Amino acid sequence: VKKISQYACQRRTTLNNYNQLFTDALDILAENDELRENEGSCLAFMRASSVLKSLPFPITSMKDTEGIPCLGDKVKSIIEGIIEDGESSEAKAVLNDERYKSFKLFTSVFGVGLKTAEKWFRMGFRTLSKIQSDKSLRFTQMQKAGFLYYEDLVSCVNRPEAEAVSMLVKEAVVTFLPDALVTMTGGFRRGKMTGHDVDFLITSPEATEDEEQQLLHKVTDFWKQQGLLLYCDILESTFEKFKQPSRKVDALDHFQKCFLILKLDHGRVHSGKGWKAIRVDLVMCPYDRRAFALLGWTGSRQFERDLRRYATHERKMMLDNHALYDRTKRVFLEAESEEEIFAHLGLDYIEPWERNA
DNA sequence: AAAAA
DNA sequence: TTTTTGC
DNA sequence: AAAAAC
Ligand SMILES: Nc1ccn([C@H]2CC[C@@H](COP(=O)(O)OP(=O)(O)OP(=O)(O)O)O2)c(=O)n1
Ligand SMILES: Nc1ccn([C@H]2CC[C@@H](COP(=O)(O)OP(=O)(O)OP(=O)(O)O)O2)c(=O)n1
Ligand SMILES: [Mg+2]
Ligand SMILES: [Mg+2]
Ligand code: NA
Repeated sequence: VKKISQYACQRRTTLNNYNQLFTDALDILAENDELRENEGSCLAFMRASSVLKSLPFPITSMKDTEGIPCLGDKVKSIIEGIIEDGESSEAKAVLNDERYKSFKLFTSVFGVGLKTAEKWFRMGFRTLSKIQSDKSLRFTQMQKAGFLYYEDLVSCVNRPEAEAVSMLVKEAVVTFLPDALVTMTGGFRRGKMTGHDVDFLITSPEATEDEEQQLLHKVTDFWKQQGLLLYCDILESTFEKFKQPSRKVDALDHFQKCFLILKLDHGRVHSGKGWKAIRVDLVMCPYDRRAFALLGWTGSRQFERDLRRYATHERKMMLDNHALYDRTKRVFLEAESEEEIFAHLGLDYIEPWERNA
């Protein structure tokens, strides 16, 4: 009776996936299209996987797919094949493809993305040992850290580790800004038990322009003094309070942020070398943009993209990590909470643990 | 690859 | 049919 | 440079 929306921001997606046999296959097919730079086919498989993740029951026949959006003929053929013998011949062919295998392996290194992975593949590299020992290749500072702490970074961060990191971040931050509000964002805020990193949003209601700018520098210098800072890259803010919206933009938000690798001592974890390398991201935003930043950094990636797609196509609004603009009313819409952003968009509030699209 | 214009 | 798909 | 980092 209730029609499933094509938008992830109009669906409740918890971590209880009843269709993992279908979505694991669709995620592999999407990933292969991402590698082949086939953006359209990639996004169609990501949308199909996302909608099946929201279902409160497992698909057991083709009749069960009736009325479900984002499931076209190609996707229904994949579902039919999995119903047939419990396997996807299409996803199995991708898992055995040499280009696909190399891309997964090379991009598993921190500092290596799609372009460097494609370059190494076309050069004839197939293993990380052959890449690392090559005398002609030159590695970025990020890739050097990626190879040095590879085993720790490839093993994902669990909840006791994320909590131990949260304690470290909070206690370092409130030492320099006692009124600062520190929120863990990303997957762990959505209820995940694991993650590739631990993300935090930091904001302060009373800090000055200089205090706000200096906090990430003070906190990382403090960790450097303790020999806990394994990698650090601080990106200064390019945030402009009244910036013009534009629907053609690239990647990262304009807030001050830092991409870190921290040394997490085993003694700090309440669950070898005695420590684990952990990827940590810290974002500092101005107090009045805290709701937009929290919403953008909570994710999931599919939830964020459908929020923006819904704002554009259904409400003639422009949304990003800093603001919400109404093109008809010609006004920016302010918000003190995520709930107020959802209400401006005319969406029922979706809890963070329901944003696992 | 799917759905809207 | 052509356009859009977060950004 | 691009590419990487979300
Ligand atoms: N293409 C992307 C990548 C990230 N994000 C946002 C939403 C999630 C947040 C953090 O990025 P990740 O750390 O990659 O997300 P994750 O949800 O925390 O997943 P993981 O569990 O792997 O750390 O940034 C986004 O909107 N779009
Ligand atoms: N137009 C250009 C300029 C440079 N490069 C490539 C080849 C060398 C590589 C060097 O990056 P640098 O920033 O010059 O390297 P680095 O200074 O030696 O040190 P780091 O480890 O911090 O990256 O970039 C390129 O492809 N096209
Ligand atoms: Mg994360
Ligand atoms: Mg992150
Ligand atoms: Na990578």
